[PDB]
Amino acid sequence: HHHHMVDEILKLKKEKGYIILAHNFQIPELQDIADFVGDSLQLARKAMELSEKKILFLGVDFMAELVKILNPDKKVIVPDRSATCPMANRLTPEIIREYREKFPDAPVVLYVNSTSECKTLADVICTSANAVEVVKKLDSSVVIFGPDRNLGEYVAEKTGKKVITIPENGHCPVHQFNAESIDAVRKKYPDAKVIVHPECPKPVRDKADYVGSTGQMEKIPERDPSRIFVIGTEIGMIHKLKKKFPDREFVPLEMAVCVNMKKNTLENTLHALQTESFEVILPKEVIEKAKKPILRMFELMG
Ligand SMILES: N=C(C(=O)O)[C@H](C[C@H](O)C=O)C(=O)O
Ligand code: SF4
Ligand SMILES: [Cl-]
Ligand SMILES: [Cl-]
Repeated sequence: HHHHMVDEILKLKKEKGYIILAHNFQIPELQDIADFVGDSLQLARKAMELSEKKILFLGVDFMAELVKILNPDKKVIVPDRSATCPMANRLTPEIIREYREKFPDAPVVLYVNSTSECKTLADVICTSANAVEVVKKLDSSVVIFGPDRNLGEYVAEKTGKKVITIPENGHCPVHQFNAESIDAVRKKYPDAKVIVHPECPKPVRDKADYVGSTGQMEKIPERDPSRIFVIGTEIGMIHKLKKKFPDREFVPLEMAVCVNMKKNTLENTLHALQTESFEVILPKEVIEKAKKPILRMFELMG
């Protein structure tokens, strides 16, 4: 059944020379057939190291495109071409240009969860792990930041800089946990450590033991010996964490599912390898323009 699809996927990936890259929010069945599972930038950087020239990418479109931007001569395919990030998609070129006009001395800092077109208009890209450091290192004490207001506000708190968030009410619906869920797990597991994403709202961040990216979450049990961790992010990370640390318990803060990440299935992944579709193609000019603020990020962090 799934053994058939899994076996055929493994067979076709080897036969056709594909490396499979899966985001942390993919279903467990897809994480387990991937060569590498990680966050968007981790995956794009990993691809840069590969001898293979064909990639099957399992995530959402801005991430596949990030891989393509940094690996332009590889064929990058995705099983569901509609898999997208609604938060990214709410920020537009028009809004970025309006805000640059109003605040022409403010660098435009765009979270990696952003469309590739929007990236072409950014001064620097950031990830949830490096946003604070990126913004600290910028000359300016004021920045334009999008598309996530929560991450922006977190960055403001940590840097003491003024962060002008765009678009209005930009947020990830998946990470809108209730702070009351933390109150409830504290009572239920008094010794658990609560780790939440910086995309979570402030009251959730402030009640957590740790705030971090998924990449940061998976490093925490290397330094914290706690038996139980409660996890405030998308449900896919539970599988990732439990696989890496089988000796610990990982409890979801709440059940939170990214419908777009769940568009990828064993069946459409198999179809993708059978047909070698759908190729992620960006105009040359988009790749060249979007590369500029990505390199600026690498420079700042180096
Ligand atoms: N912040 C992320 C993460 O995986 O921690 C995002 C992905 C996700 O869509 C955010 O909620 C990324 O991979 O860059
Ligand atoms: S979890 Fe949130 S930020 Fe990530 S792809 Fe889904 S809607 Fe976008
Ligand atoms: Cl390349
Ligand atoms: Cl600068």
